[PDB]
Amino acid sequence: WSAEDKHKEGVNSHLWIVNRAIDIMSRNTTLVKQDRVAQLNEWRTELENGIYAANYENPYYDNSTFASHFYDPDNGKTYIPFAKQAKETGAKYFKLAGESYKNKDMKQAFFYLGLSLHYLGDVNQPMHAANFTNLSYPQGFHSKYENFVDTIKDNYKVTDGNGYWNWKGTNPEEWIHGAAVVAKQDYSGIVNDNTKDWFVKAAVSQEYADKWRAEVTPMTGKRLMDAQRVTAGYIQLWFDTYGDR
Ligand SMILES: [Zn+2]
Ligand SMILES: [Zn+2]
Ligand SMILES: [Zn+2]
Repeated sequence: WSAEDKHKEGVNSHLWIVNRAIDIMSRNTTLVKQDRVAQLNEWRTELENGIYAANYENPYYDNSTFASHFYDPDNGKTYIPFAKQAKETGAKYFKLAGESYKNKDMKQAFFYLGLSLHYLGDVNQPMHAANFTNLSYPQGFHSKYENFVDTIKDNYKVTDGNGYWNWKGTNPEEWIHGAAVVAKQDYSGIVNDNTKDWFVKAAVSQEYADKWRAEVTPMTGKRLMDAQRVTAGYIQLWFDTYGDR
């Protein structure tokens, strides 16, 4: 997903997903210790820096190839042979974040958590779970899709306190993989002959621009809602793991 501005949700779907996940945690009054939400907000600057940095600097964006932002659950690979994938990478920062947290280095801890959350967010994007890049046919569709998502994301906010608590085991890798499995299933609802066809014809006919945009909205809403719930659960897992217990 997009991460155009470090501190603005308008053009940062990643930040939006995390903020909506935090809201889910705040709405939950039966399981979540609100002191956890207070900590996230206390180091929000470092958290947002991490969410943003993943798409703009090494080693996070893999020399501008973004290889680590992809993960196909069926073969466990990214789109470039032998490159690092989102599962091992997101898990790496989940653990680095916890170690810093236990050593009381809050700035380092939340920066790394932000990075981990970025990768978790990406596998919720069907294209990232199917190795469909901005160079895949139709080329350019990937970036335009993510650009469009920013214009409608606010219509799919989760308004209850039900995150996927303890969704998968205690291994962060399981959550990333699990999210990817669900995302890849919803792939066809976004990339198919119709949307491909219309996206191509959209170059000359605005009428077709509206057609593919409307076509991918339903599945997009479902993916964004799931991403919020899974992210809330992931954050809860992090605190339960490194919050001393
Ligand atoms: Zn992204
Ligand atoms: Zn993308
Ligand atoms: Zn990314």
